[PDB]
Amino acid sequence: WEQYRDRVNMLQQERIRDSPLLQAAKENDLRLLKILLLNQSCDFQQRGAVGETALHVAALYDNLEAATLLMEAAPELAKEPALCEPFVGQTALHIAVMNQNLNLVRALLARGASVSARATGAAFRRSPHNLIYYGEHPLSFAACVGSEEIVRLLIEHGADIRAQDSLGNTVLHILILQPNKTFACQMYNLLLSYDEHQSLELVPNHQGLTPFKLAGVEGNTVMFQHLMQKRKHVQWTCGPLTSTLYDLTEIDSWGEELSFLELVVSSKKREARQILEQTPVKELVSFKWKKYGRPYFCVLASLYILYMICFTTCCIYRPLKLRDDNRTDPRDITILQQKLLQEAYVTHQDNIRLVGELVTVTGAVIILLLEIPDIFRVGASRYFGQTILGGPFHVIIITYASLVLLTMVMRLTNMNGEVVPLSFALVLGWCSVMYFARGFQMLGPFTIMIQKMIFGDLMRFCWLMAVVILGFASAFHITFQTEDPNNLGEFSDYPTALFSTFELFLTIIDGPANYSVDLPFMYCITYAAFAIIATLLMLNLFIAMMGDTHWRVAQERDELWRAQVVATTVMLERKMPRFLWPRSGICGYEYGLGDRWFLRVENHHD
Amino acid sequence: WEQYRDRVNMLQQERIRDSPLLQAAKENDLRLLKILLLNQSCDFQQRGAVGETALHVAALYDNLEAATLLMEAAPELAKEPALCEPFVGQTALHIAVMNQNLNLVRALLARGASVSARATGAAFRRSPHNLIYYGEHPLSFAACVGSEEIVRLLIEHGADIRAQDSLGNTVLHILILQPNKTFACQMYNLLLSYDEHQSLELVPNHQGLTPFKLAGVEGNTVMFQHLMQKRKHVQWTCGPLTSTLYDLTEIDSWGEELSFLELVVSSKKREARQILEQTPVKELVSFKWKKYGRPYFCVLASLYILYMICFTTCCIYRPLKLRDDNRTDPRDITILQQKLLQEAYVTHQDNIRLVGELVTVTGAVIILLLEIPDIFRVGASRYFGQTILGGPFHVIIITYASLVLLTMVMRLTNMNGEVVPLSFALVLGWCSVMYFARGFQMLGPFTIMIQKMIFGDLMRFCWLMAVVILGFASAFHITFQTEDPNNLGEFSDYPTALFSTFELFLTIIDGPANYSVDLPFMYCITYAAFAIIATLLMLNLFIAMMGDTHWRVAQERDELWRAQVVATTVMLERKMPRFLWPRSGICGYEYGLGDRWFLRVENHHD
Ligand SMILES: CCCCCCCC(=O)OC[C@H](COP(=O)(O)O[C@@H]1[C@H](O)[C@H](O)[C@@H](OP(=O)(O)O)[C@H](OP(=O)(O)O)[C@H]1O)OC(=O)CCCCCCC
Ligand SMILES: CCCCCCCC(=O)OC[C@H](COP(=O)(O)O[C@@H]1[C@H](O)[C@H](O)[C@@H](OP(=O)(O)O)[C@H](OP(=O)(O)O)[C@H]1O)OC(=O)CCCCCCC
Repeated sequence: WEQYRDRVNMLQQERIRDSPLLQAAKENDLRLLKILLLNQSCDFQQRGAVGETALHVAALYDNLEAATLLMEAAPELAKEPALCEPFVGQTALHIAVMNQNLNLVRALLARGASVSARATGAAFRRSPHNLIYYGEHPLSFAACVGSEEIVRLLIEHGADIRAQDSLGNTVLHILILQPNKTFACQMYNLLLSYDEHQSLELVPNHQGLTPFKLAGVEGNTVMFQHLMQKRKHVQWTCGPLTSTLYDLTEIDSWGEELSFLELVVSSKKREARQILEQTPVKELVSFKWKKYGRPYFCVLASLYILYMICFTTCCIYRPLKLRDDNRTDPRDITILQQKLLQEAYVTHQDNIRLVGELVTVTGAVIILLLEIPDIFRVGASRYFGQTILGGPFHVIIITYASLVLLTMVMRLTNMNGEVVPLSFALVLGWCSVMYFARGFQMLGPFTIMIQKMIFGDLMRFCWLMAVVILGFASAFHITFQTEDPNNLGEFSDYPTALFSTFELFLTIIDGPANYSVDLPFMYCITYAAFAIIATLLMLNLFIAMMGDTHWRVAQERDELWRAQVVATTVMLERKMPRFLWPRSGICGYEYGLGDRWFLRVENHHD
Repeated sequence: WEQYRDRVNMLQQERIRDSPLLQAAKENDLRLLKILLLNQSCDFQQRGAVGETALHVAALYDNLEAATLLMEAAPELAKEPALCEPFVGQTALHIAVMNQNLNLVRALLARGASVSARATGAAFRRSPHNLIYYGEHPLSFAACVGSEEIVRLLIEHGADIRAQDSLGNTVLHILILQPNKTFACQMYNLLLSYDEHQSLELVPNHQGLTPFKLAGVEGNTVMFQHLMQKRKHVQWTCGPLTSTLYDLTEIDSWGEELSFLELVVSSKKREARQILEQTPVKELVSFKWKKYGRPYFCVLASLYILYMICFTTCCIYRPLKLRDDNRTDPRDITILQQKLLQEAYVTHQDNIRLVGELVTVTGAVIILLLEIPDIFRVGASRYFGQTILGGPFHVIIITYASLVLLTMVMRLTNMNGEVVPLSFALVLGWCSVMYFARGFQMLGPFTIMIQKMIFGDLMRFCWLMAVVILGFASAFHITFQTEDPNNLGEFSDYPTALFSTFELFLTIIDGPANYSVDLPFMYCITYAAFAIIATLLMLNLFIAMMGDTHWRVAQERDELWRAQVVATTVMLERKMPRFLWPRSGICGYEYGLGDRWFLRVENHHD
């Protein structure tokens, strides 16, 4: 983090500056660095603050000839790495490779500079603190700085390609993680050119990711297209139109528990959505969704709608009886109460409601059995945090099933107050039907807009709206504390004044007006101020920024709908039985092609 | 001002045109101006309307050879400036320098033309009347016209760099104040090149502003970057990423009472906000806000929210007793009144309200002690006029504390009518919580939008809305003056007709409708006209221009939020004790660097 790196950098510059050997290595004096090196008592193993030698200083400031004098004074400076924590394995070869001083790389490799050196300090890790991630080996350093000849020269002296770091990343992984993609595709070609073969391309990191899977996850569409140039075979071309066969082994991921498409659609990187726009992935999901995914999602949508209708019908016809106790209160409004369990089921219609309630609790147990192990199979925050996988819809469906089982416990144990979980369950259950809106293009991104207004716009403006409601509700309550509550009951106590001011903010109830009595004038002053600031200004401000939130989602409508039908497709292929979801693509074994599955794409060009 | 300048210009052209010597100097006649100059009785000291000589006329119309004949006729014309008020010190050298006639500059400097001449007329001051501001000395004139060789020639003949004018501005100040910056940066380089040294760069004007501070205040981002090229030192570069150390002495402004960042953020010039986008300022405020400013602002926000909760709770539980006098009026609605001070505190809950009220008045005194001297330390209009410093929020918090102290005066002196300052104090206090919305990016510019709709849109449309309310309220009142007020009480008297028409404009109450009686038909005609013009047309017009006001603020959202967290950071560093705010940046004294503080920035490039 920042102050530790700053302390390390000024200490390193101080130990360069005070030491005359390191200063002469820094500023490249040929008047100096010959009198000092002719002393046999002079310490050529003098280290800086981070344990770096004078050769590290000469490689850092691009002093080639000073590094040659430091090398001929003592040849062991190439073997020595730095020692302190942010640079705990860095050699002078790493600095010469990053600086791309190629004659210095030849001068170091003429000496005994190790090519298998691991620069495993904290300044070389993949972190948000570090501005780059190049790896720990000099070969990955030379691949990431983009110099071809240093890569070939490291190949000429050792430096095997298959080197895995602390993250398990091969040089192909780190080259995929670089921001410049077209500048690194040529390096990916030349690094694959020295492959002698478990292949180099198929070895994973510590996250289990293949370079194909890492190119899919990180949004590297250029590298994905480059990797699918070598996985495709043009069957024929004829005039404008050509038929080509894409290998579907790395994309479909049949035997894998965590598939490639599931890895891409549930990735934190946003640009992985443009991975879904690339061709064999696009026709693969189009075949999976049109052939199987849309009818299965439609019959699940209709079955859930019928289950909601059964739940709603057993909610309307719930057992209620006239209350035995008397009212004796003009404010009291309840004329009937809940029925006891011993008298709830005495008739035929109550038995019809019983089989409806049994269907309801069976469906809630089915929901819990379907959605509880998929919380545990992935990250618990990752399951609910995803806007594409239906995470908010997942937590709504989970708490709906929990409220239905709580209602069953309340019914079996004769607990009064069954209105509460039944009302929450009705609202959350019928709002759960919007999960199936993602199966259609016409109302798919509408729920994405609704989600981006719930947690996008409402969570920020709710604080300003809340403090306006608190101030005007407090003023409205204390200006009516001295008045008769029969003539104007909107602000009689503090919770009903809070609720009335919330409804007057949203303009869903009328302004309180009794023209048969004369109200306080401070009601008129504070309500004119409230109607100016809250109903007129802040409400339409919230409406306008909801509008441009809707505009921002509507610009990316097709990509977001494509991503959520991908998440729906991989969810349905993962959850449903294997006989209902046959393996996608051309089988290939009967055509002489060996145990590989393919997708044929015919496209029209010039 | 305009007519005086016009009268001066036509008088000057008249005195040129009537005088044959000045006419021959104007239109460059070599047939003339040899017969006239051979007369020994001819007055070569003949002056125009502004006291300008014939050499001023020859320098004004770029007549070089006419100026040579005027100089060899009488060499003292270079020593004479003009005399009347808009040009009370202007010489012919100033006109020759502005015209960039360099041979005329050599011809004047061959004679005894003073280079320390001050053209201190009203046409050379920094005013909105004058279209340019070049200064009073010819060296600043040559710097601001951008001619390099005239600057070098003036250096060859006197003309010291460190010349301060009536505004105290050095040539560096005036060169910063020029609108075209990149062509003036090389002139700044040349003017710093003849510095022999209190330095030239550190001398202030009469406002106390350094050229660094003036470049920050005026929004000169190009000159700010040029001034920070000489205040930075690259520690190292390595491949794509470099670490460089910025001097933080001129930016942090430790011992100064009016700091650099406070000068930039409270400046009237708008482009100074882009000064906040430049690099060491940006990481300095990012370090100050993330390390210290955001937690201190968050604990102050939570403490103010708890103080509002205590004030609101002692507002709800205020002492009220049943009224002794009888009602005897069907319109009368008050059933209880304020309690006397002798009986207000008799119970334990009244003592809890007493310690809450003591906390409330202590907080109001604390607010007044914190915000009254900062009105006086700056401009009184400047404190409240700033949208970034929280000036409207400052006057709301000031009047909230004033209303709380007025409420304490009413409580101690048993004054009836305590609803009024308590209701205003509740509204203004809970609206003061939006001051702390600027500490978060997600709801920071929302209050800027609210302010730009209060004083931007509402103050212009309130007049049109007001005259519509007056006309329709007057018509609604006089069409119901003849009717029974029991059947329709919305327009019974003129203030309630005004309030009803305001609420019907905002559509927060229903249209008045009694279907048990037959209303006047002019109520239906005027309400149809009102519903067309006011509820439908002008209200949605106000909503639409509120929407594009919101759009205009949302385009500059990050810059406005950055400016207001800068104002928050400099407010918190100025107000809070020094032990809670340590000095920002690297100390530097332990690294051998002499008594200067630095900020290290590491950045990634090609
Ligand atoms: C009762 C239901 C509970 C639901 C539980 C689940 C609630 C939940 O998980 O929502 C998280 C929500 C959005 O989730 P998510 O991480 O997927 O959204 C990302 C990010 O939040 C951006 O704001 C999005 O907009 P933009 O492109 O940058 O403009 C962008 O969407 P997209 O570009 O990829 O489409 C995404 O990068 O994040 C919040 O906004 C903070 C509010 C916290 C949520 C409030 C938690 C109470
Ligand atoms: C009760 C609370 C009292 C509050 C007391 C304090 C009230 C108060 O001081 O507001 C002043 C207000 C805005 O102040 P301020 O000078 O900072 O705003 C500038 C200017 O007014 C422009 O209109 C702004 O918009 P734009 O960019 O050109 O489009 C621009 O904002 P920004 O670009 O910098 O962001 C600024 O250059 O000026 C008025 O609009 C006239 C209404 C007079 C105010 C009405 C006075 C009653």
